[PDB]
Amino acid sequence: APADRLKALVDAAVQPVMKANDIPGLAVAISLKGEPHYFSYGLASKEDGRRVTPETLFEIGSVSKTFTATLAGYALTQDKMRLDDRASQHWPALQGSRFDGISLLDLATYTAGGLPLQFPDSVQKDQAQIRDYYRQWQPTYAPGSQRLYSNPSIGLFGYLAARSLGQPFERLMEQQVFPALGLEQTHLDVPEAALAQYAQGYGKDDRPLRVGPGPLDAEGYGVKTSAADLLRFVDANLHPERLDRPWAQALDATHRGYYKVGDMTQGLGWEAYDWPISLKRLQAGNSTPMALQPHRIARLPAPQALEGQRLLNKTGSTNGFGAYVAFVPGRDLGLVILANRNYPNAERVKIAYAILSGLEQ
Ligand SMILES: *C(=O)[C@@H]1[C@H](NS(=O)(=O)O)CCN1C(=O)NCCCCNC
Ligand SMILES: [Cl-]
Repeated sequence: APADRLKALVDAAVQPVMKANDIPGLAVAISLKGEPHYFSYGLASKEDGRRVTPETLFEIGSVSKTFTATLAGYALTQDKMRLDDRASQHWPALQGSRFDGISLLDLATYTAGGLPLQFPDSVQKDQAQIRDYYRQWQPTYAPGSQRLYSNPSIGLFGYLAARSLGQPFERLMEQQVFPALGLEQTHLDVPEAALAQYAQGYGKDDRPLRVGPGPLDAEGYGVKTSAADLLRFVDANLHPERLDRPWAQALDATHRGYYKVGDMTQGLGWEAYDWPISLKRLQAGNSTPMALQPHRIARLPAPQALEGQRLLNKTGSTNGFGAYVAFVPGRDLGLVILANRNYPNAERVKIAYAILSGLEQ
């Protein structure tokens, strides 16, 4: 009954959403009562007929930011930076710029004062161009006042964390962060030998899409991983105490909230909600206006532990893929939904909510 019921529940949540959104391939991984469960649907590639499995690599887009936050948590952990450091403390090129007056915390939580969703098209993946972009940028409003969701914001936070550790961001992730977390199917740059696992992405008229190079791509949206590895990361988040202390502390640093916007409390990478909450509210928290419009923040008097009866989550996309991760610390419950189409966030949340609701029931 239990195995049959869980399959029944996940199939029921997933299958209509896949059909309705014309999703070629979708992987689910659920952590429940200390055990992983995988459900794989459809095709990693429509053209070669490769099936989705729990080891298929998907682009997770902005979910990468939770890994970036973990690296930053490590640098914090290790007293190499503080959240109240000025950005320009960690990059001489920024001294004399507006980043003299913006904190690492502002950058991590999108309150630096109007850094946009993405780098402009004119900024290529080039150290000098990135440097020059930040040097010339001016806040639209006072740092610390408004949240505007931004790749250049948290991207810079990740880059500066790497600088504080004295190594390239990409090298730190490959050589330190991924091994510490036990992740052998998680990549910024997929090895040639593992490319057979890399799903095709699909956009309009099913054109094939895989993510290309962009400025601060590793920090903002660089990770390709499997449902099995992403669930391993969720399990590390559910039980940081199971990791060696330096990494336990790094993960804990991503479970601290600094302010609220509506129903959402903003942490490093993770965004949190009270749990239970209605599906419509959780969808609103992950809606297009949240990503695209500035919102005045409600600052907390002290950082808040994002634990107990809460749902922590992150959406992420690339042109060809759509990812969603959600976990409930107080229930030892986590889930990962990875697809090779960029389909609406509301639909991702709908699948997850149906699974979580069914598990409670
Ligand atoms: C991350 O996935 C961000 C946005 N995150 S979300 O929470 O709003 O879903 C969605 C699109 N994002 C992203 O990184 N896109 C990748 C394309 C990079 C293009 N920059 C030139
Ligand atoms: Cl960007």
